[PDB]
Amino acid sequence: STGSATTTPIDSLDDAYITPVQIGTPAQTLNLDFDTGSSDLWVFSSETTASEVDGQTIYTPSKSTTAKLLSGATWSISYGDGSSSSGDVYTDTVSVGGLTVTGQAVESAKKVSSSFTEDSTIDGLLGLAFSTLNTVSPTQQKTFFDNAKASLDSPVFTADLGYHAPGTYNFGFIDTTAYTGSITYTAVSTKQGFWEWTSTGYAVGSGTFKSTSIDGIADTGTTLLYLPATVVSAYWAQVSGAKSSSSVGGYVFPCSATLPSFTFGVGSARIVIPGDYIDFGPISTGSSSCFGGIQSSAGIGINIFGDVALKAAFVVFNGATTPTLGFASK
Ligand SMILES: NC1=NC(=O)c2ccccc21
Repeated sequence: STGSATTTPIDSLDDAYITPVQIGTPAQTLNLDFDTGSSDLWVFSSETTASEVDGQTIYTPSKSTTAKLLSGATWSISYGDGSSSSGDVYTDTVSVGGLTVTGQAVESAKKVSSSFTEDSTIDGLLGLAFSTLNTVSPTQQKTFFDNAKASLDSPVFTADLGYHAPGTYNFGFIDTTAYTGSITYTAVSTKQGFWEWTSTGYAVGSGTFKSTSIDGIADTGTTLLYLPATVVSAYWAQVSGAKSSSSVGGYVFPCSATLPSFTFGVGSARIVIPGDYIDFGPISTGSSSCFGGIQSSAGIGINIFGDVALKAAFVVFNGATTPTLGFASK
C-alpha cells in the first residue's frame, strides 16, 4: 500500500504545516501537525477541557463505531517549546492520504497547554519519530508509520515541505518526479528515538564550505534551524545590523536586509537554503526588527534541522531495519 497527502502551512510564515487525517467511522477529518520529532498521535477531542478548546476541530470517539477505549492507558507529553498535553487513549481507524491503519492508538487530549489552545489551525499531532518515544502508559504504543510499515510497498515516508506553499507527505514510495538530481542517504542513530544524523558541514552565502560534523535531528515539528553557536554567529555576521537579543530570545536582523543563503552538507552533497527562507518577519506587528530563522541550539542540548532546513529538500525517512535519511534538492 501507499498514501499521499498534501501538507499546508498554517500561516504566512510557515510556522508549521497541517495535513488532513481521517479518524474513525464515519471519518472525522482533523488537521494534524506531522512531527518527525515526536511519537504520539494526539487530538483535540470531545474530552478536552472546554476552556482549552478555541476553534479546533475535535475528535468525538463516541460518534465512531470503530473507536475503543484502551483500558487504563494515559499519555502525557511535553515538547521543546515548553508546550504540553495529556489525556486518555482510544484505538480507532486512521487514514492518511488513502493509507489506512486499523487499531491505531489515538491519544485523546484531556488537557492542553496555552499554545495549543491559542492555535486554532492545529487539531493535534501525528508523531513520526521512533515508537520508543511514545508516551502512552502503561503499554507504549506504535506510531502510525510503524503500524503501517508491514503493509507499505517500501518502509519509507517522505517529507516535501513547501516554502509559502503546500507540499506533500508520501508513505510507502519515493516520487522520483519530486526532486532534482540524486538522493544522498546518510546514517541515522535511533538511540535517542529521533531521526538523528550527522551533517558534514556548512557554508554561508557564497562563502567556502566548512567541513565539520554537526549531529542533529530531522524534525518537521520544529519551525526553525537550530545549530551550534559558532555556526549561527558566522551566519548572522554576514547580515548588517543583525544581533542576538536576549529580550527577544534570539537573533534579529533589520527587516530591510536581504539575507544570504545557508548551505548544509549531507555526505558529499549540499542542500542550499535560500536567504528568504530564513526571514521570519517582524518580531511584533509593525516592527522593523525581524526574527531570524537560524538560531543557536546552545540552550537546547541538540541541534535541530527543523522546517527551515527541511523545506529546502526532498527528505526520505527510511524506516528499514537499519533506518537511514535521504536528502535531495528540489
Ligand atoms: N517537534 C516539535 N518541536 C517543537 O517545538 C514542538 C512543539 C509542539 C509540537 C511538536 C514540536
